[PDB]
Amino acid sequence: SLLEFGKMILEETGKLAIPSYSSYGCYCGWGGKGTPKDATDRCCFVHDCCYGNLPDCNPKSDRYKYKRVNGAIVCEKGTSCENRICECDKAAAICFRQNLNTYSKKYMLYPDFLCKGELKC
Ligand SMILES: CC1(C)Cc2c(-c3ccccc3)c(-c3ccc(Cl)cc3)c(CC(=O)O)n2C1
Repeated sequence: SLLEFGKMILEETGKLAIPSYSSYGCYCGWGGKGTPKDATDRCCFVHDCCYGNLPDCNPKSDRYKYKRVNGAIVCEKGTSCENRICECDKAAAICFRQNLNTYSKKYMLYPDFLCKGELKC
């Protein structure tokens, strides 16, 4: 759920999910349209697609367990949905960390009309 995801992001990047990643670019936030603005926005695009492969699950509210094994994120065994949700989030946290160097404040609170184009999962 958003509770585990936010904790994961904070630990990984040092940034608070809200408002660092909740209204960033075209995909980090509600829905998404157009072409991702940068690497960080691409992370959210892929994350959005990852959740999209889980029709019957509820990523926003289903809680999973995870632990750190010397920095590494390890998803604990739970329900099938919980395991898959955790893997989606873990990937996003790592992706955000790998692209922290290009994170740009000009993409915070990005205007909707500037999101134009198409990109399929
Ligand atoms: C789909 C959203 C646009 C709606 C939403 C909430 C949200 C919260 C409450 C009620 C409605 C929506 C939170 C969110 C919430 C709380 C924390 Cl601690 C972190 C992130 C996040 C960031 C994320 O995890 O992707 N989002 C993205």
